[PDB]
Amino acid sequence: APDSVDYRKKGYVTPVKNQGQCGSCWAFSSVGALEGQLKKKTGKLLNLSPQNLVDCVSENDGCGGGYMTNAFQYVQKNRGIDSEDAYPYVGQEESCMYNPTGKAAKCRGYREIPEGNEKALKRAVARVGPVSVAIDASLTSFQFYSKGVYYDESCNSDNLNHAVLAVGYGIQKGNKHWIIKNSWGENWGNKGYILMARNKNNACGIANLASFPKM
Ligand SMILES: *[C@@](=O)([N][N]C(=O)[C]([C][C]([C])[C])[N]C(=O)O[C]C1=[C][C]=[C][C]=[C]1)C1=[C]SC([C]([C][C]([C])[C])[N]C(=O)O[C]C2=[C][C]=[C][C]=[C]2)=N1
Repeated sequence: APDSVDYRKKGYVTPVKNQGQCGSCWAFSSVGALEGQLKKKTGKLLNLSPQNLVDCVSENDGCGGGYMTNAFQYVQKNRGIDSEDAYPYVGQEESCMYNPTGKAAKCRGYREIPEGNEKALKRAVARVGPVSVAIDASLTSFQFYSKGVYYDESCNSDNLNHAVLAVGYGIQKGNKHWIIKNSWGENWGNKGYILMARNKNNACGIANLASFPKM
């Protein structure tokens, strides 16, 4: 696999979104994974509906947390997911209002990456596209990230509290990393992004819960 790849430069990633005061991290992370696959298979790049997921996946808790896999399976069974336009983001749980007329994509299941395996995670990013991952983002260092390849020895790999999206990987001054897309707005980190340490004993549980939709 390439020693470096940036899906943002491939046109696989939509603009940075902002979840606001709702624990919809999982939804945004799932939508991001679906978005990349939609781009790869059809060549079209549009914003999907995280709100569709927040309101409709009964296995997740909406603004109270959830898992990407549940969101993916929901999309398989539901046979689709609305476009951002047909189901805009409001940042609050409400009744499932899925509109079939607005369906912009669907998926046929998902695949999980071997837990703890970063090598497995890299190979997937290289040949599949962006991958939904869960990390520990509870540290003040993280919240205040701004430059360089992020790392903090206090980061717990067993405290997976924020689902994010892995849009690539590379190396910055002899420092391998993952190109991470966040949903805390464009004014957070580096344009809503963060470079996190790669191949450094699973920094923040980066490879503990990685998965991706299949189309
Ligand atoms: C995230 O939205 N919520 N966490 C989860 O969904 C977790 C982790 C991943 C997704 C697996 N899921 C989980 O635990 O599984 C099911 C479950 C749920 C509950 C209990 C047990 C099990 C998340 C991360 S950060 C965040 C906040 C919300 C908060 C109201 C403040 N959003 C936020 O900070 O956004 C705005 C913002 C913008 C700029 C700067 C700072 C903040 N929610």
